[PDB]
Amino acid sequence: STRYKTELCRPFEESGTCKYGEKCQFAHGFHELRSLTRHPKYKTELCRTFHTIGFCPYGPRCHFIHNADE
RNA sequence: UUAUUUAUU
Ligand SMILES: [Zn+2]
Ligand SMILES: [Zn+2]
Repeated sequence: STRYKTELCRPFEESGTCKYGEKCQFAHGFHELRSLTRHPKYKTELCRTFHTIGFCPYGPRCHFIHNADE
């Protein structure tokens, strides 16, 4: 998968252990975080779901603008 | 509208 180790392994960051071990598809260290190939218009238009429901099921992985302030 | 994204041995 192109998403391999593109996101932190949350169970490893929370408890320091992971049942997937060296085969875990998520990052156990920031040294393993790779670069995501994203659409050239990534976050250039307002996310309809976040600007309508106040939330978005894609979370920080959404390809559209949620809040313009960090 | 670019209308999208892996919780996985
Ligand atoms: Zn893990
Ligand atoms: Zn969104």
